[PDB]
Amino acid sequence: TSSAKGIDYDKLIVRFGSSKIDKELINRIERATGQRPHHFLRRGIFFSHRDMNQVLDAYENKKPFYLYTGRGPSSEAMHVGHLIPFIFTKWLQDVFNVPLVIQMTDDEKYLWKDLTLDQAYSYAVENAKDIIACGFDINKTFIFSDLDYMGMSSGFYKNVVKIQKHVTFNQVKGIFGFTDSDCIGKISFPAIQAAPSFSNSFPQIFRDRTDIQCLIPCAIDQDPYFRMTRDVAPRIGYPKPALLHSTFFPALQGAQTKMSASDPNSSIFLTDTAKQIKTKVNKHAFSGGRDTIEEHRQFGGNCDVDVSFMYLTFFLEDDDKLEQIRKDYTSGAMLTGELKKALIEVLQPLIAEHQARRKEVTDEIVKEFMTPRKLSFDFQH
Amino acid sequence: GIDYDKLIVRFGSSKIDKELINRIERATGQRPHHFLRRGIFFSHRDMNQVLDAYENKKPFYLYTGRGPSSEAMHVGHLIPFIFTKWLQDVFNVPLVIQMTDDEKYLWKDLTLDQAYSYAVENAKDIIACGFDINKTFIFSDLDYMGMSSGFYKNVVKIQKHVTFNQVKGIFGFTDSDCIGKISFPAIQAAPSFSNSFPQIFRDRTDIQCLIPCAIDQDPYFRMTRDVAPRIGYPKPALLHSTFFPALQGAQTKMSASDPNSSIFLTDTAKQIKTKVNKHAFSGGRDTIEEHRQFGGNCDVDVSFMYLTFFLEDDDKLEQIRKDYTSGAMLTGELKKALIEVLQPLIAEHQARRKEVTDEIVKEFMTPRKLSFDFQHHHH
Ligand SMILES: N[C@@H](Cc1c[nH]c2ccccc12)C(=O)O
Ligand SMILES: N[C@@H](Cc1c[nH]c2ccccc12)C(=O)O
Repeated sequence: TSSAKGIDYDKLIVRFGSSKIDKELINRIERATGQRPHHFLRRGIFFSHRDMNQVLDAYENKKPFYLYTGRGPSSEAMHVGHLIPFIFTKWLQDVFNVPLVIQMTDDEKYLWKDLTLDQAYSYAVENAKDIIACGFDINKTFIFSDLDYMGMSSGFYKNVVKIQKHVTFNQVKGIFGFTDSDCIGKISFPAIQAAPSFSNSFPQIFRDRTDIQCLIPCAIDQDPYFRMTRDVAPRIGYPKPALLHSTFFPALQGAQTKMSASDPNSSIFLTDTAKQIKTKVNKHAFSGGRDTIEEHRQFGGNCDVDVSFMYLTFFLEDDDKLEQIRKDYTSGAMLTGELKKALIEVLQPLIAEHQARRKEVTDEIVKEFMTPRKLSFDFQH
Repeated sequence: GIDYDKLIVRFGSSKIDKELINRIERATGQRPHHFLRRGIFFSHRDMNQVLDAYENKKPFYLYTGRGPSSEAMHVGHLIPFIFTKWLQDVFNVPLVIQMTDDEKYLWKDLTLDQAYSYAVENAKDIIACGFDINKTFIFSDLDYMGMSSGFYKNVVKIQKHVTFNQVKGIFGFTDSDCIGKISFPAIQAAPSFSNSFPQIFRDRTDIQCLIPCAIDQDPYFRMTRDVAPRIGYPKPALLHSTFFPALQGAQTKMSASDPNSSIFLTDTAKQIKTKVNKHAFSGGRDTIEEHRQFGGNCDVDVSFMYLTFFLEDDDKLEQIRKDYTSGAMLTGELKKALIEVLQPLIAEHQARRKEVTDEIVKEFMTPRKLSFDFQHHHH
């Protein structure tokens, strides 16, 4: 919350009622897939879950399940922090090889921000290109805009209504903190976000089928929506969706805040130039190192609060190379200046690569991803 | 019953006077409908705008709806539809009829399927009133919301401009109601704007809307009129109807959940006769002597009120009003008259409802272009 080393996610798990992703669960995931678990799991980035056990049972018993995650398109400007969940979702889809549903809440943002319907919709379609740039299989993923899809689904709105009937205003005032002063749109929005947790909201993909297990990978701050969804699921004859939580991507200023596009000073946008990335890291990445280089060589740095090192934790694939850096920074063998330099050498190509991928997705490609249709996945209807 | 003059002032609407009725006559070339001549449709909002438009040859459309609470519809439910069908013929305009299955699902102990099915059934009776299938689109919220490129978009726009406080004070909602109810008002509001029916008005957003309804639906539209400007749409005009009397009296409340509360559209010749005689509150005197001397009271006699809604011939209605008030006519003879009017009415409606085939209902509920052409150009 205010700790320089970030939030206490063990306390968070507790006051959230979720369960920790332990060694046991990570080994099971490895066993079930025969693949080495993604570094987000190995390193505690995706630290919490809800019913991942069930998802695994289903997967091992050849039962089907699908992925569902989303994005609030509040702007054309996305940052590196926004990529975490998507990066992991793309891994989950390749590893388990299941269909994916990605909700673009353009209506949410229209409701909450000073935006035009076309703006909101435009940001959804633009952000979709960035999501497509993460590598999702065009034949296994449906990226939809709430504004468009609501009007071209024989089952989506039906579920929204079912959910709306089972969630009182008091409940959402408690869960999300709404007040008598908010517009009725905001008050009923949670149902829109919950609805995609149920397979029959996507007839063109699951056609009336209502049992497919849903797995929702998302940043921990989205949990309240699905904590609510899980309570209503049984009440309306549907299965509870499973969750896989991720920690907040640290703001440049320090781990006590998540990177927020609101404050561009804390973000590294996917549209920043190599130069801008370098100067943002060098000038703004909070350092766990010592004040003078002499003191650094003598006492060493503190990785637990160093933002530059935390970023490496998310983007440096190689486990061994990261460890050297950790040890060398801690022993003072590596100066924060060199740590910084190392991070910049990881992000510049990360972001430049992403821009290259994004430039590749043409109007025709986006349109297809956003067209409801069968996802070359056969279900025992 | 209720003093509708004090209602007009409270609600801040306008009384339908003779000028307005004469104007409607001139604009339509028809004799104004008896509901109009007899004050059944007594209040309005902007009806003059609608007339200015029609006179200047601009277009306008009709919007009304039905809450499918049950498969059981009674004579009082037809009032706004009988009138609306008249307005459609007389002005010759496209009509949109909203079946709020979602509202009933939210408010009642029903399943989505039931609410929906009730909407389809009720739609049969609505079609039985004789609406032109080339000029009217009847839709289920549950279905249309899911296949319209403009309906949901308008709901969201409306939802952004109405706070919980607002609907709390208007509909009396509480922190305890479900979130579906808190936002439903926006759904009843949406069809007030033409671009909610892109298929029928070719994406026009400036088409004048006329909403004929029972005075108790006004709140939904006072709200709608309030937001219309805030989202660049013209506000809808209204024509209010009085409450239909409950058999037990113009004081008590009626319901589809009370077979003797009114005369249901499925009743037999015998049941109609039985109901009127046994349950129609009488404005007659306690004894025949008092009746002959001081006469009956038509202002509290439910049977007479009924005749006011269904007896077409003005002169005969007056002869009965006169004879009952003079005591010349006993309440038993009055009852007799009402029954001769109601039996053929329900009988005929039941006959036309049987002519409503599943494909007819489907065509009516199928979003499509109606037999009207609207142009919209922009480069
Ligand atoms: N509401 C989230 C986006 C979202 C919608 N559905 C989701 C499911 C999983 C994760 C995120 C989402 C936001 O504002 O960012
Ligand atoms: N809500 C009204 C039905 C309705 C919906 N839209 C309307 C428009 C005009 C008049 C009535 C309606 C009811 O419960 O009966």
